[PDB]
Amino acid sequence: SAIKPDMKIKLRMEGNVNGHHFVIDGDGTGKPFEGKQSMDLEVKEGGPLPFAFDILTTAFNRVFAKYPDNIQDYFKQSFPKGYSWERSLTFEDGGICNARNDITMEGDTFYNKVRFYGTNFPANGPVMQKKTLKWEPATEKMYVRDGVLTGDVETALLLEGNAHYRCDFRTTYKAKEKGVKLPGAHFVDHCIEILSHDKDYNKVKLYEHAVAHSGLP
Repeated sequence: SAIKPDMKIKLRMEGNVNGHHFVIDGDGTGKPFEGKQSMDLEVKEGGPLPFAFDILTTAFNRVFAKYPDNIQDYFKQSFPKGYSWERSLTFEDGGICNARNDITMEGDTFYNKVRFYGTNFPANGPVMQKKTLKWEPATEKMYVRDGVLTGDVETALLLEGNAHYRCDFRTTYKAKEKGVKLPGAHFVDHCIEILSHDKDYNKVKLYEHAVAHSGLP
């Protein structure tokens, strides 16, 4: 196994939300076999961000997922060469994001090249007015569509005032190695949490826990 029980994470995100440009660096560690990761994020350019930091957090690696023996782990079998993903986020008020990550490994470290583009957020909506509190825990549905591993999530951001803001995720995942076998359909339960932040979310500590399962107890 190329993947050790303790791995480091290095990340750079560039992107643009409603025309606002930004650059964010990440430094973290995780336990690929326990499904756990955490990381310190720092806004390097375009701070303070004029939108809700929460829209970005799922773009800051399904290698950090606890897979049982009875499900093919596409993510861990993709290393050392790595894999990339492409994701569409569709919000109920017409806000749309496209994100991608190209993930490589050098020794004990995953390197992440992240791009994030958002548009059509209404100026009076909760993203641009910074009204989000968190992502609700969710279940990703994994399946194969036209020979490509696909993950679907239907989930929501909790807002101030006991409201939810609905988002649909679709992610496609591709190994760089031709010949990594596709898994069968399955689920990934995940929970993402901001553990701490400073006044304008220029510095954020982010945590994710993910577990794969076949949908029974």
